[PDB]
Amino acid sequence: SLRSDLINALYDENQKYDVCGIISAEGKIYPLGSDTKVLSTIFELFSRPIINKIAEKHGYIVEEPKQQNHYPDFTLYKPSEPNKKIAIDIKTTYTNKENEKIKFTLGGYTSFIRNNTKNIVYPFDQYIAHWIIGYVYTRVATRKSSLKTYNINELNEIPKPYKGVKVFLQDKWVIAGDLAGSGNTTNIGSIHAHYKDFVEGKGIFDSEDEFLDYWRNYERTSQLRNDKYNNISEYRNWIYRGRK
Amino acid sequence: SLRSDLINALYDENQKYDVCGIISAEGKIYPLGSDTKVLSTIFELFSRPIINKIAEKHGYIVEEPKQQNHYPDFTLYKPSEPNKKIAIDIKTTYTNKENEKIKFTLGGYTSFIRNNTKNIVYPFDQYIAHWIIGYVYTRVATRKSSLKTYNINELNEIPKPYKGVKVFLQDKWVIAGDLAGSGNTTNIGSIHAHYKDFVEGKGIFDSEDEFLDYWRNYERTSQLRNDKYNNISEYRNWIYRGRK
DNA sequence: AAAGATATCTTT
DNA sequence: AAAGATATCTTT
Ligand SMILES: [Lu+3]
Ligand SMILES: [Lu+3]
Ligand code: NA
Ligand code: NA
Repeated sequence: SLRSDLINALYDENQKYDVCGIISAEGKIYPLGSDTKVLSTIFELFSRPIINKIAEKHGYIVEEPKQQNHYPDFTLYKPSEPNKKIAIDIKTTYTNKENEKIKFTLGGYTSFIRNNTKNIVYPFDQYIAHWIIGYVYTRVATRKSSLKTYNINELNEIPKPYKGVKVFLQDKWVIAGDLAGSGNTTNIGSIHAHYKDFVEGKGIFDSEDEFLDYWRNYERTSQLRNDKYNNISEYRNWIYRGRK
Repeated sequence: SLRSDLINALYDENQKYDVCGIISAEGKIYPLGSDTKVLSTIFELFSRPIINKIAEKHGYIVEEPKQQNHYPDFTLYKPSEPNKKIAIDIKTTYTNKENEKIKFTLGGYTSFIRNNTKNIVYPFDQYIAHWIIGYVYTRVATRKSSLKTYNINELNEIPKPYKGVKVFLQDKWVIAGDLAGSGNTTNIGSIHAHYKDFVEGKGIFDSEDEFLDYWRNYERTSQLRNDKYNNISEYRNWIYRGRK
């Protein structure tokens, strides 16, 4: 399938290639820093050609946002059924030591999740799937030889601010949790779990409908949630009481 | 000086070199996307070696943050004068067309400027200067050819999602304005002005003392500010009224 | 101008 | 777990 070919290609690329710098048109190479913003950007850029290649091998049109701050990173559709769009969005987190539990921020719960055309490239109801490409890496403190510049013949001497990168491809709803992933920026939180649990899809929601209803009716603060619901057990009880 | 040599080095490097991709150790190149996060990341990485080079020339130790989400990008100090630290922080914004007005988010006003040890590498009172390296670029729409990978012999063929990059170095207080640069994340706003106004230092504060006091007593929402002050004129009146 | 969007982290 | 930090943008 498109999905299985895509993760196979991302999984293979990550095994075979290690990003180590930014390069200029005249051949000068600048190393990577350890800032979380650095690595998320690097993995996103690493993923773009792979996503496109696989999409094209399956006959899908590939579109990135035209406007800044619109979800998703990639919209795929076949021109013969333009209202069965696939959203693919790339997310990154870290571990301090290899294979500890991780969590992702899975997008806002007050933008396109509640408003069909808000912060989204196409209307939300044109998408039939929402895929997360998730990267996890183990952090590595920078070295001072990371403050030098390099030429193409020194590529293997450049220190990398990361190790143990792993990648997965999963549906957003499947890995969604019941606790917000941020406060002032009102993000959906993923399960808090090991990498394997994301691969295997060991989530909490019964259905994508239940995921959407949970996060459409999640209140923004602890005080507000306390009289409605704060977790999935309380939500399922709120539902049995008749959404009171 | 450290300052004059740094700005000269930053101007010369940006004239000379155009970043066009990320490179793997195996030699494969992945192009740049247009996302705002991408360019900011690339300009920061481009700047690191230049900052370290000039700082070392002038006998300054260079330290980047050890923890994520600490200001500033670079802390410089002479080993003999560890209580005269210089903060150098890199900021980026865009224009749609060449030489439009720009504005910057100049950091939080509720973290280190109100709590000496909050979200900062060293205590705020150990810094005697806060320099912004500001980057400005004009956006260029991405090409479909930004979705393939390239080799080291194709560097000039890679499309770039920017043009017209300009850089300045200025004191934070000098370019600061009186209107927040963000809402929920409570950032100081720069002046809203043309590039040369940043180079020349055409700000609104009389002194760094006035800059600090203004942003240390700025309330977080319009409603709360309407009984206090919303702009520099209203702040000067608040001072006259007796800081009440 | 004001506020809440973009992604992810740390603090409490 | 809650909420406000990290940088910058768009919508109001
Ligand atoms: Lu993205
Ligand atoms: Lu920075
Ligand atoms: Na790799
Ligand atoms: Na350049």
